[PDB]
Amino acid sequence: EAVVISGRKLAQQIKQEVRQEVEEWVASGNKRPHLSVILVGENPASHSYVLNKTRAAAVVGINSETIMKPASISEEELLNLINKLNNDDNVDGLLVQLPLPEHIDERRICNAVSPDKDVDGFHVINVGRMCLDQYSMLPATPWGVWEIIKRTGIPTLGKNVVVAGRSKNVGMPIAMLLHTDGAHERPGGDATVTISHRYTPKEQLKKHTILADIVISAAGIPNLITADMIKEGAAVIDVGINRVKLVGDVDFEGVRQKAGYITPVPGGVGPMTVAMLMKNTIIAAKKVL
Amino acid sequence: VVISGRKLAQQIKQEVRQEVEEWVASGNKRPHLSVILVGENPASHSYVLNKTRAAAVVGINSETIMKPASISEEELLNLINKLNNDDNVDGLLVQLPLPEHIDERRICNAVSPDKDVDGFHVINVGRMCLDQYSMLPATPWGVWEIIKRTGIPTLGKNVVVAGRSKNVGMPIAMLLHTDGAHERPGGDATVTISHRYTPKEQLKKHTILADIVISAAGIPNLITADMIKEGAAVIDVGINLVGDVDFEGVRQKAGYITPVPGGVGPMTVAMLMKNTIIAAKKVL
Ligand SMILES: NC(=O)c1ccc[n+]([C@@H]2O[C@H](COP(=O)([O-])OP(=O)(O)OC[C@H]3O[C@@H](n4cnc5c(N)ncnc54)[C@H](O)[C@@H]3O)[C@@H](O)[C@H]2O)c1
Ligand SMILES: NC(=O)c1ccc[n+]([C@@H]2O[C@H](COP(=O)([O-])OP(=O)(O)OC[C@H]3O[C@@H](n4cnc5c(N)ncnc54)[C@H](O)[C@@H]3O)[C@@H](O)[C@H]2O)c1
Ligand SMILES: Nc1nc(N)c(NC(=O)Nc2ccc(C(=O)N[C@@H](CCC(=O)O)C(=O)O)cc2Cl)c(=O)[nH]1
Ligand SMILES: Nc1nc(N)c(NC(=O)Nc2ccc(C(=O)N[C@@H](CCC(=O)O)C(=O)O)cc2Cl)c(=O)[nH]1
Repeated sequence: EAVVISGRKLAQQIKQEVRQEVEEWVASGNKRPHLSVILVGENPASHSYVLNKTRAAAVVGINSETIMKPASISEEELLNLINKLNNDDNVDGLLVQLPLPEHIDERRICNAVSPDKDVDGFHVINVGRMCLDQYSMLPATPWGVWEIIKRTGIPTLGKNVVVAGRSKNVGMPIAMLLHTDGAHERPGGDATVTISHRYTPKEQLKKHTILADIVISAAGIPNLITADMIKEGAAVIDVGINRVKLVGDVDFEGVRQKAGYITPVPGGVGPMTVAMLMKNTIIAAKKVL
Repeated sequence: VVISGRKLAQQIKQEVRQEVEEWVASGNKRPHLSVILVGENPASHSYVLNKTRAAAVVGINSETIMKPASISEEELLNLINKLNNDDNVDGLLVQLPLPEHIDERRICNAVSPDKDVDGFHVINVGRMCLDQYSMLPATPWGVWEIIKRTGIPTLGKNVVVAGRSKNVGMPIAMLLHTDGAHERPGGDATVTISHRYTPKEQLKKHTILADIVISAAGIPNLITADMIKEGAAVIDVGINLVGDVDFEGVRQKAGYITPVPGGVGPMTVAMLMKNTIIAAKKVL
């Protein structure tokens, strides 16, 4: 039977590490870190996720605020608020929760966040630097996926990995992190990585997953990964959060009988996203990059 | 089938020449490409001369600025900055590899992004990885053009890329797997990235499934006929006289194959001409 990896337990540990780092930072005479989150509209999942982020901020001793705005806000109004926060020296980290309304360009918004406060790692320079394996602010969900694998001791060098999903904020960075050189400035996982997406035929997906030592599903499709697609002992990491009750992309009970490792939904990658954001916020407050 | 890289590059260069003539006939400045060349790498000199020959034939003015390998990083940076501010210069590229004492990423980032016809500037790398309009690196774009103009489908197909280098293998994988509907369209293929830590047996287990194998590793005979699915397309990006592919053997198994020389090589030069007219038009 498969080890269920508790993302909540891993994330709680990581937050204790950040809390100690923040306390030593403040005891050293530096200002306490402050995270600003901009929430637009009333997407219920977004409100939940931001509450988890502000909760975690309090846990690790980082000050925070959520600024909520109606979905009817204009792009220029969002850009003025972002510029205000860019110029407020008390704000160390700034993020705009996604998705945004159709009349607001996410890329222009993400690029307006000052790169030193870009705790999401969504600024184009951070994206470019990450794709060149340079030191960068790593996006929270891909980094939490990598940390799950690393802290569980699951090997990646020379191994076969399939990522289902190519979204720019989740699936593409996960594939970048896992396939790149371990020796570069920002090390990668040195895996052989297959990127699948909405136009991969289900039979070809299975033909690649059955070879995989790690399967990482970030598609948002319930029961996309089933026990027959997984080789025995493989690690399966479920990034999907599908409202159907919340399920992942993985047939949890089915794959649990064949995988070596498996993360649950909820309580797997989600809390890890929040913990890695805390790590990015103390990194931003320290002006390391 | 043996795809002629020379013939496709000829058509692309004719398209650029017509685009350049129309642009000049409408009263605009004639585009100008500046190439900086460091040292005496015989392949680099050969490649740069190919680039400047193609520029002339498509109506793009050019100059190669050659410096000794003993040049220092700050002196290369000075030359780049003067060229960045010379309004006659539309495109600027520094031929790689540079001498070991020069940081290539610092050099690539010093070229103004609007003149960065290589697409090596971090902002151009980032825009490419986000599927935004960008100057595409010429060799990866040449690979994609070979595939598209030969009419070889990508959407839903299995593609293996052998190599992960930031200038060639990674942009190739990026172009091929991404969404046809985005600003800069992609191939919508299922892409496997292999590299120097992919065991040989694992490479074959993936190529054997591939409708398109793209080899960009620089290893002679890395791709042999047993690894190839019958009827698949094999694109040899490696340059060794010989490519990465065992050309003679794979010729009998593949439905399409690309020779070395005269394959991807001339397409790289052709795609640079496209980027140069794009740069002159200041569309980005
Ligand atoms: N911390 C977390 O757990 C976390 C963080 C972010 C997102 N997510 C979840 O990830 C899922 C998607 O996230 P996103 O923001 O990347 O979504 P998105 O809608 O932007 O991307 C979905 C991706 O899935 C791919 N896909 C669709 N059908 C597929 C198929 N049949 N096979 C393979 N790939 C297929 C698409 O092509 C696309 O790349 C959702 O469940 C979302 O909640 C979870
Ligand atoms: N630079 C160009 O514009 C250009 C243009 C046309 C062709 N090429 C050719 O293609 C190559 C381009 O890559 P580069 O010059 O950046 O090379 P590089 O030395 O930076 O790396 C080549 C890649 O090959 C991979 N690789 C090594 N051994 C492998 C193996 N056994 N199996 C699978 N992958 C393996 C490596 O991990 C690496 O990603 C060159 O060697 C050249 O021959 C280059
Ligand atoms: N700017 C920006 N915009 C974004 N959208 C993101 N992504 C993001 O926040 N992801 C995210 C974060 C936390 C959770 C979480 O707490 N999950 C719990 C269940 C809670 C529940 O479902 O109620 C669980 O998994 O157990 C889940 C997700 Cl998807 C970002 O990082 N930056
Ligand atoms: N800044 C920067 N630096 C770089 N090094 C590159 N890459 C690059 O120039 N590649 C490149 C370009 C042309 C050829 C070519 O003409 N090939 C002929 C054979 C000619 C012969 O062998 O003499 C053939 O294959 O038929 C071959 C290659 Cl590898 C770049 O794009 N930008």
